[PDB]
Amino acid sequence: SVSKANVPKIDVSPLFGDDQAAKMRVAQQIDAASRDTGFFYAVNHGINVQRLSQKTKEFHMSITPEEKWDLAIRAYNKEHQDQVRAGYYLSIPGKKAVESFCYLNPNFTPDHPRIQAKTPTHEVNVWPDETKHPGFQDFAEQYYWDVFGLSSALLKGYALALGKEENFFARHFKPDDTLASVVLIRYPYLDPYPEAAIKTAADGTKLSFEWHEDVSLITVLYQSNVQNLQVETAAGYQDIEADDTGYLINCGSYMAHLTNNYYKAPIHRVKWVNAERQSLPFFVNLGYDSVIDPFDPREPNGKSDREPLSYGDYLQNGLVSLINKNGQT
Ligand SMILES: N[C@@H](CCCC(=O)N[C@@H](CS)C(=O)NCC(=O)O)C(=O)O
Ligand SMILES: [Fe+2]
Repeated sequence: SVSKANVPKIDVSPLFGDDQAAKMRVAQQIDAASRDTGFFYAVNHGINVQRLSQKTKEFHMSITPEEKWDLAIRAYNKEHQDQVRAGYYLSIPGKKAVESFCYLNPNFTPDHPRIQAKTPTHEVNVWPDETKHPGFQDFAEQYYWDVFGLSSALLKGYALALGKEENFFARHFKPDDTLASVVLIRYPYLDPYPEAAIKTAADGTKLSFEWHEDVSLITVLYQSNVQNLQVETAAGYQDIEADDTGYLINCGSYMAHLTNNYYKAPIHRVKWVNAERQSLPFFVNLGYDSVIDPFDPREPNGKSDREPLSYGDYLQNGLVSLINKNGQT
């Protein structure tokens, strides 16, 4: 009785090459998906996702409680005042099932100018001990650059789809400064599954995480093959089918702002499923000072009555609001 959502599979391959015509055909597909339910799967993206889930499972399953406190964000561990974003997000057995590990740009090192200035939302990543987790940091840092690569190609597709030159977004999405992050989220199988860890939607649907719009320009998501996501449409909440060979793509509210809502940030929520699974989002965030002037591809002159908003401001307020609305993850 819940209908299936329209989530097209788009071969994003041409976005890596120089066939400008082929790129326009991919852009049209992005345009259609963005104006409809606001989700699509990127296929032929070139990333080894099987290796990704394997390396990630090895980490989630071998990290100990000790290590988690030692890596924990400030919300779980008051000693770690600089860890607002990056580090470990603990489960609370009996109360909160989900747990995760977030890391930012590998280039945010101690000598980075934004780290030196202590600019909000910039942090140096924390990692487990190499001997307990051999290869993990290097795997994870490589993965950041692989998915960064996929996201630049996708940003060229969205730029072309909106009537712009292909670097419109991508020129603000740079290795030395992107606020992009990876979150390795573990959703556990639990028996018994704690009721306090299950939320209930107004329509009676059991959830693991409530309705929201994403805090990003776009979101580039790998998940396990366990159906869980629902997107709200004019026909109501519809199920997004799982596909663990592709990346699920959608826009965040930053894109909605820029396009004066021509590409909406789709409202979605995460159904409660009692299954051991992974949700591995890459939040495509720009630079702290990145400002794109808002426009409207539905108006003849392209003008919008929205004001410019720097990415850093959007991100910092956005992530705080998401915590307040939907709880500390
Ligand atoms: N710490 C991250 C941002 C994490 C944002 C977040 O909490 N996303 C929610 C909604 S997209 C989540 O993904 N909830 C669950 C789920 O399965 O999606 C980094 O600093 O940028
Ligand atoms: Fe989301």
